[PDB]
Amino acid sequence: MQLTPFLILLRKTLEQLQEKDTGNIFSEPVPLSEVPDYLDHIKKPMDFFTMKQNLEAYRYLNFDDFEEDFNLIVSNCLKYNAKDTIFYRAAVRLREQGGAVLRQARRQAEKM
Ligand SMILES: CC(=O)c1c(C)[nH]c(-c2csc(N3CCNCC3)n2)c1CCC(C)C
Repeated sequence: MQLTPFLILLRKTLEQLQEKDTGNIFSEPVPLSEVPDYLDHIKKPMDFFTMKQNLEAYRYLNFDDFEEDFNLIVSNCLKYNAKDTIFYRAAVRLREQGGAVLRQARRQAEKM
């Protein structure tokens, strides 16, 4: 397919995913200065600002590479935070609500 419509769709999809993060807790990198142990078990931090940078740097050329980074946002938060926290439940909610956004976008991408 053609590059420009695909990037437009990824931009729209990323905005829809960010809208599901109502607390904006995934909008910028986890502040490593305030979480010194974050990287002890988190191999690759991810957040929506970094995703936007990657999108605009042409790093996402298929849907699965975009979805992989979204899945890291979720999985990193589930891994670091205890189950009884707001952050763990926020990642569950984002997995569910964002999963629906992504399925719809992939169906748009497949019609291109
Ligand atoms: C660990 C985690 O999954 C996180 C996610 C998804 N977002 C953020 C976040 C955004 S801003 C911020 N601040 C600024 C105010 N002081 C506290 C740290 N933390 C975290 C770290 C939370 C930890 C400190 C309990």
